Amino acid sequence: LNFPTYDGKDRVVSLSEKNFKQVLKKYDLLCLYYHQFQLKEIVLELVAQVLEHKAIGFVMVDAKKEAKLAKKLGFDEEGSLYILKGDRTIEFDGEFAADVLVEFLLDLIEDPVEIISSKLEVQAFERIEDYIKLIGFFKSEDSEYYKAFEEAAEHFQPYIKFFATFDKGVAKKLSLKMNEVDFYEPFMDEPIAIPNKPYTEEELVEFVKEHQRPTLRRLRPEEMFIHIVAFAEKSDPDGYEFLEILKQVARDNTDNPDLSILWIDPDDFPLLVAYWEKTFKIDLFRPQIGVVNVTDADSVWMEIPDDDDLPTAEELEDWIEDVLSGKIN
Amino acid sequence: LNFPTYDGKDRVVSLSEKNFKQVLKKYDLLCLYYHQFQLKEIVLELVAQVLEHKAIGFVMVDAKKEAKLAKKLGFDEEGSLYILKGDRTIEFDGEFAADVLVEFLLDLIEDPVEIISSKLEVQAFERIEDYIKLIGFFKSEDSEYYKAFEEAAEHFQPYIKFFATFDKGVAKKLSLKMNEVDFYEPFMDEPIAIPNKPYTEEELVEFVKEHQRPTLRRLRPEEMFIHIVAFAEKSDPDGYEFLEILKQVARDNTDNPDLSILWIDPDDFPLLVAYWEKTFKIDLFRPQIGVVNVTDADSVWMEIPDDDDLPTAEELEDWIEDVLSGKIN
Amino acid sequence: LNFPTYDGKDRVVSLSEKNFKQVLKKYDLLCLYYHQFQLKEIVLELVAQVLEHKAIGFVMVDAKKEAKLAKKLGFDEEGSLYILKGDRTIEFDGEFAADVLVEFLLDLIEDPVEIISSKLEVQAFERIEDYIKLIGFFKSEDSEYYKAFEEAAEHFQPYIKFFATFDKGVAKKLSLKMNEVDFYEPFMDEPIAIPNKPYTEEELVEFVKEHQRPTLRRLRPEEMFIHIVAFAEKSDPDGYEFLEILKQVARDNTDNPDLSILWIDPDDFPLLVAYWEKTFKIDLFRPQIGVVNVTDADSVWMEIPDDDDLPTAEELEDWIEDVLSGKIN
Amino acid sequence: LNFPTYDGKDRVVSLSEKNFKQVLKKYDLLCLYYHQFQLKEIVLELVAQVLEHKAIGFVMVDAKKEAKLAKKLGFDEEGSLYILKGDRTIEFDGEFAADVLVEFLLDLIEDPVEIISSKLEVQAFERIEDYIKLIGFFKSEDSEYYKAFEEAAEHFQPYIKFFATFDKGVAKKLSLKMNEVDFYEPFMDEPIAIPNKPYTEEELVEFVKEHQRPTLRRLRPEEMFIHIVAFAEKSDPDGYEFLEILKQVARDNTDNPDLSILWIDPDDFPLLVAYWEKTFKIDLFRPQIGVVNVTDADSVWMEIPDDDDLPTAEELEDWIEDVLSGKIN
Amino acid sequence: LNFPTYDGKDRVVSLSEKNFKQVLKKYDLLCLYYHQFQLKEIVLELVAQVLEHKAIGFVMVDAKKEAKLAKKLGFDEEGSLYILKGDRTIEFDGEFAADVLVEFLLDLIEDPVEIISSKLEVQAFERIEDYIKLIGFFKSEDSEYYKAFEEAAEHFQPYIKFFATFDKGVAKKLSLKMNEVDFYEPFMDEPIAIPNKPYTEEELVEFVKEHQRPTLRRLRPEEMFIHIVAFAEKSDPDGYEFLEILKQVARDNTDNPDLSILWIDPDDFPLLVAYWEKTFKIDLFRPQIGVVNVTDADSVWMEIPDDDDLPTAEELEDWIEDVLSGKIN
Amino acid sequence: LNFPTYDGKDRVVSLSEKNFKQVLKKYDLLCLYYHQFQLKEIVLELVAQVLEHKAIGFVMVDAKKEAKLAKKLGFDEEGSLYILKGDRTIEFDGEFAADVLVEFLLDLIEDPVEIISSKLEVQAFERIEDYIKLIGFFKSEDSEYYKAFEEAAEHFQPYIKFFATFDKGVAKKLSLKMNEVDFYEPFMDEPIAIPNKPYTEEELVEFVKEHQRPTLRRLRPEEMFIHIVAFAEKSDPDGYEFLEILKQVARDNTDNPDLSILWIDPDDFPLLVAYWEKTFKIDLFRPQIGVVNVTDADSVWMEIPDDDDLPTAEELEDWIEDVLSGKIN
Ligand SMILES: [Cl-]
Ligand SMILES: [Cl-]
Ligand SMILES: [Cl-]
Ligand SMILES: [Cl-]
Ligand SMILES: [Cl-]
Ligand SMILES: [Cl-]
Ligand SMILES: [Cl-]
Ligand SMILES: [Cl-]
Ligand SMILES: [Cl-]
Ligand SMILES: [Cl-]
Ligand SMILES: [Cl-]
Ligand SMILES: [Cl-]
Ligand SMILES: [Cl-]
Ligand SMILES: [Cl-]
Ligand SMILES: [Cl-]
Ligand SMILES: [Cl-]
Ligand SMILES: [Cl-]
Ligand SMILES: [Cl-]
Ligand SMILES: [Cl-]
Ligand SMILES: [Cl-]
Ligand SMILES: [Cl-]
Ligand SMILES: [Cl-]
Ligand SMILES: [Cl-]
Ligand SMILES: [Cl-]
Ligand SMILES: [Cl-]
Ligand SMILES: [Cl-]
Ligand SMILES: [Cl-]
Ligand SMILES: [Cl-]
Ligand SMILES: [Cl-]
Ligand SMILES: [Cl-]
Ligand SMILES: [Cl-]
Ligand SMILES: [Cl-]
Ligand SMILES: [Cl-]
Ligand SMILES: [Cl-]
Ligand SMILES: [Cl-]
Ligand SMILES: [Cl-]
Ligand SMILES: [Cl-]
Ligand SMILES: [Cl-]
Ligand SMILES: [Cl-]
Ligand SMILES: [Cl-]
Ligand SMILES: [Cl-]
Ligand SMILES: [Cl-]
Ligand SMILES: [Cl-]
Ligand SMILES: [Cl-]
Ligand SMILES: [Cl-]
Ligand SMILES: [Cl-]
Ligand SMILES: [Cl-]
Ligand SMILES: [Cl-]
Ligand SMILES: [Cl-]
Ligand SMILES: [Cl-]
Ligand SMILES: [Cl-]
Ligand SMILES: [Cl-]
Ligand SMILES: [Cl-]
Ligand SMILES: [Cl-]
Ligand SMILES: [Cl-]
Ligand SMILES: [Cl-]
Ligand SMILES: [Cl-]
Ligand SMILES: [Cl-]
Ligand SMILES: [Cl-]
Ligand SMILES: [Cl-]
Ligand SMILES: [Cl-]
Ligand SMILES: [Cl-]
Ligand SMILES: [Cl-]
Ligand SMILES: [Cl-]
Ligand SMILES: [Cl-]
Ligand SMILES: [Cl-]
Ligand SMILES: [Cl-]
Ligand SMILES: [Cl-]
Ligand SMILES: [Cl-]
Ligand SMILES: [Cl-]
Ligand SMILES: [Cl-]
Ligand SMILES: [Cl-]
Ligand SMILES: [Cl-]
Ligand SMILES: [Cl-]
Repeated sequence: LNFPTYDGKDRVVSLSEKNFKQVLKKYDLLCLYYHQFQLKEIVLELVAQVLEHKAIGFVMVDAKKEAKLAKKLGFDEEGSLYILKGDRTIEFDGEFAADVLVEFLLDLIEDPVEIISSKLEVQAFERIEDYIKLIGFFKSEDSEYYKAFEEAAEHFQPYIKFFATFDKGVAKKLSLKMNEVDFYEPFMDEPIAIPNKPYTEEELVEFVKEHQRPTLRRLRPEEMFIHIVAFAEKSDPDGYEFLEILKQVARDNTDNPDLSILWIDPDDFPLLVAYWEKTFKIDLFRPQIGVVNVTDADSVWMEIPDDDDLPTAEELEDWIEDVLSGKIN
Repeated sequence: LNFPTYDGKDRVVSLSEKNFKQVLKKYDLLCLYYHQFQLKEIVLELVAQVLEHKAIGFVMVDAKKEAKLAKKLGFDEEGSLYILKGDRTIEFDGEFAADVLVEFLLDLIEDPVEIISSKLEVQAFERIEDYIKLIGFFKSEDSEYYKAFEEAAEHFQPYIKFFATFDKGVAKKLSLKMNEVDFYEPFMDEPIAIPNKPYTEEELVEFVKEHQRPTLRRLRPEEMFIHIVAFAEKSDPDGYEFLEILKQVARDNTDNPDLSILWIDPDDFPLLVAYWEKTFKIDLFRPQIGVVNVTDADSVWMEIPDDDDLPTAEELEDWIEDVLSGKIN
Repeated sequence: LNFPTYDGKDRVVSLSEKNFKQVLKKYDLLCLYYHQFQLKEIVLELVAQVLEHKAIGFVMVDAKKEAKLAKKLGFDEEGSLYILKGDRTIEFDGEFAADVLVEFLLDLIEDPVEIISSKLEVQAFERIEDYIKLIGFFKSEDSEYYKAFEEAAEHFQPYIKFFATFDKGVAKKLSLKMNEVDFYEPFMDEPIAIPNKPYTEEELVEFVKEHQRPTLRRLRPEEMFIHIVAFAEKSDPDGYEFLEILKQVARDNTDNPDLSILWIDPDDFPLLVAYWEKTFKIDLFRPQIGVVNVTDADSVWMEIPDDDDLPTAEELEDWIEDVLSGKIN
Repeated sequence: LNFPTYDGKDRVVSLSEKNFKQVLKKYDLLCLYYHQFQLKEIVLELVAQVLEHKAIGFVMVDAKKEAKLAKKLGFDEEGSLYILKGDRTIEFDGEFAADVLVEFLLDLIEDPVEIISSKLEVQAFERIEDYIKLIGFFKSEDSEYYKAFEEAAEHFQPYIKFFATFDKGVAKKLSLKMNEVDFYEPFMDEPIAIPNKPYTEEELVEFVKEHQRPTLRRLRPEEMFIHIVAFAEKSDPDGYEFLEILKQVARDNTDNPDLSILWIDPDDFPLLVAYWEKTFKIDLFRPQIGVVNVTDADSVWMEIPDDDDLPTAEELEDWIEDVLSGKIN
Repeated sequence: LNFPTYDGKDRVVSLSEKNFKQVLKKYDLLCLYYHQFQLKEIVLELVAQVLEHKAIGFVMVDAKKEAKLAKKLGFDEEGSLYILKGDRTIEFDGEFAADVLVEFLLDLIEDPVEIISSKLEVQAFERIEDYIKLIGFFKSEDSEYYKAFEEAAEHFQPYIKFFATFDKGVAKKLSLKMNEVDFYEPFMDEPIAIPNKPYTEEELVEFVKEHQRPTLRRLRPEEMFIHIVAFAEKSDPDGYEFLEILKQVARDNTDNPDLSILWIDPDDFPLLVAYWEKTFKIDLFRPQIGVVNVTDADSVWMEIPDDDDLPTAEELEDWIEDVLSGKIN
Repeated sequence: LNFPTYDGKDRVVSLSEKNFKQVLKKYDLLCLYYHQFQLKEIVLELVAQVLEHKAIGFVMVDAKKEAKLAKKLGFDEEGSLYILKGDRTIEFDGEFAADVLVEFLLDLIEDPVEIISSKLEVQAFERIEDYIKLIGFFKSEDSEYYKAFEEAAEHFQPYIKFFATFDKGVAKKLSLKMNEVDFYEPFMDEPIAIPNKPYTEEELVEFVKEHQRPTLRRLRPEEMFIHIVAFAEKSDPDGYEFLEILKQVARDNTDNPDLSILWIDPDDFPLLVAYWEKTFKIDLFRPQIGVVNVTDADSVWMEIPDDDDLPTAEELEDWIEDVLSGKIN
């Protein structure tokens, strides 16, 4: 009923060789912790307790002990959590917290393609606009074209969402022809149809990698970790009004490939944004947009002194253009 | 740049008497931890480090030691975190996690009334529909009617959001007369104007307490902790389509006072929902709606076997009516 | 519109090493033909043409040439067709004919667990009685207990059909408790509940291997290749009446473990039964039951001279008992 | 013991004139192949080897050589197989495959009337519901009324099954009066008694030709080759549930003469259905129903996107009515 | 439209105990009158009528009756007006007149820190030179450094004006670094930066108390009540020219701590200056400067016989130096 | 030393006829009060006490008693205070308060022409810009042209300030020729030279009456009592910045005769502005500008919702133009 508390049972096992390959096929997902770190230990134990009847294994691989198995799997960063799913290895880069870890694993454990089989689900599909989506129409799950699409979906999981229908009426409402795949940029209503259908998996992966930096995109707690970053609380009328300005500049520079704004909602990342306030010396809980140096953590911020008089989209665009050309960094 | 890690400095001080009343006026907020609890200790230390230059004090009051001060402040639950703000005491009931705690404190530290002074902010105000809102039009901050509204806002902080304008043109767009206050239920576009303006604070608090259980409301990580609960992932086309059905039943029973649905998005509470799956023995990460016994944690769930054929709003309403009348518990 | 004819295009590729592991993950199924055999060549080419847009690869591995890859995969019988599905190897033992091969591959390519999500599907499930079935009730696809059941299903695919539901109402109609699995013998209405739920995969595989020889079972064109064999044309009133007698002896000796009758419908295997007529020197297109020596192909047949006076179930049972004890072989 | 393989002996003789009429009375059945066709050659040779001690002759008539004999017998389609039985000529239109050919010939070689002489056989007769049946009660084989019935049976062989009894007690259980004939439509329990008994052969043939297109009928591998076609796997709980819906619409429109649904089980025709998937661009291995143009191979399919929510019989009937009236083609 | 006249309604309530603490939090400001005084009664009633919809309470505490509450609040001078604001008590020492009282209360009721958020407001800030100002640059209202500054502002309210910005561009124009505070003496353009930023509240209060007696300062009707006093009508060319001489002597003795001139404009205090003319026996409505004994009200005045030949700044400075050394008193 | 309190002595005498004309020449000024009015009584008594050794008489003329003398002097409004100065009668229309009354009388009692005899006084003259000024250059006080100027000055006293010099060097710095008079509009640096010097008194009075409504003018407590009114606190950075915008619109429409803005500083009129807030239902203590109906007290106000983004002078001018043309009233 209330919140779970860790019961003391140690479920995070230590995985050796020979013991290795048995547990990879016992589970859907293998969670590997590569080696004062009682905080990460206890978060991992609580996630393992809460998910104990899911098809997820929790193991730890010591840097000095199972260096054999760590070399066998390619574990560079010590203190990092790696997820194995079949033949694939996923390094978790999100916040090492129980909520974020649970959400990440439950995203990874499901099939990479979500099937839409109802016309009433298409309206809901079209209104979900916060992430990159791909959707295709195939004859069935057995099709070689579905298989190529599913294999591409596995390559981007869980960061990019793939969808498919096998129904003519659903596909008609999505304006999809047979074996065609539409690509949806975030916060844009009109999809891009991938050229020269039907597609191999290499054709799908290459298209998605070209279009992986859209004009505006929303940070997620899973996928994270020169750089234009905008801060807007969607739950606040100020931040929401600013978000609508950012959406307007996104639809004006779909032609511009050198424009990629990362929108961070502070309500989605309250600890991270508060920590960044100490580094950037600015109030990031009111509307801001800046460019950050990846190395030196230097920053320059657009002047938004008055949240009752936010910049228009043209004023944002002019500041953006001065930054790419060279205003300051 | 990356995520904050706790540096070892102990900022959570132990607060005695005589030392007490000085620190209540040094800070905007006083965070009091009432007494194997290294998990809550380390979360509290990391929040204290991240917020160290905010006007927030972090203290701990031992149950056996400062039982004098604990009796002076009324600390019942040991292991609970209490927030002092001026004359007010707030027990934190959310998840004891760094993200949720930071967001709660930054919500509490700000002024309880958000001032809207721009017509472009009204459109954004009207689109924010996920929580109960109140908005009033007053002559200025000095008005006795604003003061009554601000004092009512302080009484419900941070669970219910209060807004005010001092501008005639903003108020005209909100259809607010002078000293009038509109009450917005979640997921309903049309506000309720509080009768017999101008209002005392007791008149505002009494109105809000009558209307505190609306037909549909969304759980928040701050405010939480017989009971109809619906589970819907808004980020998923299935969960979004179900959410739209729940919104439709909400607008059909605004007359019915015995109808209060609590919508929980599992993406907002991934640890809690996964833990509840073990208690309710049902997949709560796909659309579900049930009634839960507060004491015994018994539950009965509507049959939604096929997410490609969700119930219509009429079928939901009939199941709801059978539950209130007596179908099972 | 009419029947497909082979167009001349050679799609059955020759698979070498290094080229090997790429195509195993390009396809759902890999069809490997291990080396005057123009008949098997042309059947394989026509199946490859008809299924060319399914996720199925057709290759050939020469016994002398890719003896490296043939040793790598364990190909004993030359002239045999092996199906690779993930980590699994399936030797096709059925009739080398286009109909039987297509049906086998389309059975293998689908998910080994068929999900039942509708109460109207349970009635149809219960009426399907010609093969061994297993059905379980699990919380979701993510459950470790579903995963054990799915892994057991993969081990017996496509010879034994596995089913699952995630719905309480469906499970109630099947009389299934949570994580319980029911085992259905052919031509018996009442399932056997597998003891000591929840089950590991080794517990499921061991139960199924004990119960793999039921009292009566129907030969299939996929699964085939001391032995009591009964011949009955279900489409003929004579053969149907005899089939009903065989079903009656099956329900009388559920206790007897040394009783396993193989029913062959000649309309399902017209070429094979006609060929066996030349070996057994008896008309197998009218009701017959016999015991066949596996080595010497000797046989002894029950006297059924008059199909207007078929044996009763007691007369069949007495003949069966004389055969196990020792009447003749 | 295993499957037959063709031994090399050439039994398919070439038939000239003068040599012709001798072999027509040597055999029960004469199999005539009218002229890169090594596939049909080798299938015919294997059937001839397997059936070599049956009263069946296998000959080939070249289009250019014995054009005399081909004109004498009326051989239009080259590459077609014609069966001679007494005075009758049967063109085989099924799949040119060894299983289908063996089953066809063994159906044709037997007497066209199956005699039922046991009351226990009547129960089995009544449960066999998948094809059109006729059954009559006569005094004996010598009766002129049996002879008319037998001659009608020969005219429809092997596509329509004829049955007779000479026993009063059997006939009483079938509710047959002396010289009366009952006509059974597929999937309907209640027969139609042919009016104005006793019957001449022309009276029987004319009745059967009027009732040759029933409301629902199952395709057979023998008899095959505007058109409503339904696809349902009886071995699958989904396909079985759909089949039961099709049976329900059949019993609701026994009055409607313009309603004739052809049910194809894909497990009976796996190669043909897979080939049709490429022509109709739809998954025919899950429940579907469509109308197909005989000329252009155009098709329009009922929307069945969700096999957990199949159409009811009323929804099927409404779609059927829209198709006959004119929805699309 | 015209001037307000008192309507007769008695709003100045008498405040008892238990009734006390409720009204302190009902209002922003509590106006307490501590006990032939119909003049002060009627002024207080007119102010209470004019401000009746402001968050200001008007009460009276009788010296003999609520001597309990008067001892509880520390009311020494009878006939005095005390203002309560939160935890603070302010004795009004100005002229007991409706204009002065209204202006005082409206100064006290507002937030002690005025926020500057526009670059165009900085020019206006810099030109306002008649009073002591403090201005700081902080990250936000939530900052512990803003809180210390706000708490210091509350301690000096309304006599010393505090300002803050949260904007980098505004702060750059003010030459303010982060958490730095500048102190502006009256009639001097260049601020003093308070040393060793960031500041606690005790550090700010101690700095302001050292610098509370600047070289020249202008009397206000709020703040008033050995002593060098200068009289100059700024609205008169004579008085304005003299004021410019006084400003010039102020910039020449910023080093001299024993020099504090109080400038009184008679147009700001016409009743008080006219009354002082009877005590000092000199025309104070033309330029004068004198030193007044605080006890005995003795005075000695600089000889300014000819307002067409005012003293230069050097002549003023020499007279000032003779007075501090000892010329007369 | 402190503030004067009324001592009880009754100096406000009642003036009869025959007693009348003696006291008009005993005093410089005669203060006549024309008849529950204990407030005006006590203010008048305190002013009379404070000014008792000035050449000012304080009398009262009852409406019913000395109606003879009231008709002789032309006293319309009862409850009004009339000032006699020689042959002139001045009705006091200001706030009936001791400060305002003292300042008014001390303004009236002095000579209407202020003589400037020093070059250092000219700089101070030129910087005094808040009121209409006239300045002339004459040979001496004996000149007929000075006498005409002095007589015109007496006609406008004390509302319009007149100045004169008799010095060539002072006049050269003012750019004044002999007997020339310059007219200074408020807040404009450049004077208007009155045409066709030398002037009669009727020529001066007629010029001043044409130019008595300048583009911007500041309300005074003396002179007060369709109408554009602007509210700006000069002591506040917001109000000061707005005042500078109003000055800028004043210099852009010196051509426009139908533009006369009345600037009211609320710090100069705190009681009156607070009272007007109740009539105009707007916060007049922050920057506002409106047009007020003289009769109905209706008002329409420019939208200034955001004091961090005040209107520019062009936006003010456009709103002004819409008001004169007809936007609303
Ligand atoms: Cl895995
Ligand atoms: Cl956590
Ligand atoms: Cl899905
Ligand atoms: Cl689906
Ligand atoms: Cl599919
Ligand atoms: Cl499909
Ligand atoms: Cl692929
Ligand atoms: Cl995905
Ligand atoms: Cl298409
Ligand atoms: Cl960027
Ligand atoms: Cl970019
Ligand atoms: Cl902040
Ligand atoms: Cl704002
Ligand atoms: Cl506090
Ligand atoms: Cl945490
Ligand atoms: Cl605000
Ligand atoms: Cl605001
Ligand atoms: Cl305000
Ligand atoms: Cl306001
Ligand atoms: Cl209040
Ligand atoms: Cl709030
Ligand atoms: Cl109103
Ligand atoms: Cl509820
Ligand atoms: Cl409820
Ligand atoms: Cl689940
Ligand atoms: Cl779905
Ligand atoms: Cl594979
Ligand atoms: Cl074949
Ligand atoms: Cl399934
Ligand atoms: Cl399903
Ligand atoms: Cl599931
Ligand atoms: Cl589920
Ligand atoms: Cl497993
Ligand atoms: Cl299976
Ligand atoms: Cl259960
Ligand atoms: Cl056996
Ligand atoms: Cl056996
Ligand atoms: Cl028989
Ligand atoms: Cl023949
Ligand atoms: Cl074949
Ligand atoms: Cl027979
Ligand atoms: Cl018979
Ligand atoms: Cl007979
Ligand atoms: Cl007979
Ligand atoms: Cl006949
Ligand atoms: Cl027949
Ligand atoms: Cl009869
Ligand atoms: Cl048809
Ligand atoms: Cl039809
Ligand atoms: Cl398919
Ligand atoms: Cl207060
Ligand atoms: Cl007053
Ligand atoms: Cl402010
Ligand atoms: Cl501000
Ligand atoms: Cl702030
Ligand atoms: Cl800020
Ligand atoms: Cl502080
Ligand atoms: Cl202040
Ligand atoms: Cl700085
Ligand atoms: Cl002094
Ligand atoms: Cl001094
Ligand atoms: Cl006079
Ligand atoms: Cl007064
Ligand atoms: Cl003068
Ligand atoms: Cl002079
Ligand atoms: Cl003179
Ligand atoms: Cl002169
Ligand atoms: Cl004159
Ligand atoms: Cl004057
Ligand atoms: Cl001149
Ligand atoms: Cl005007
Ligand atoms: Cl005007
Ligand atoms: Cl106000
Ligand atoms: Cl401002």
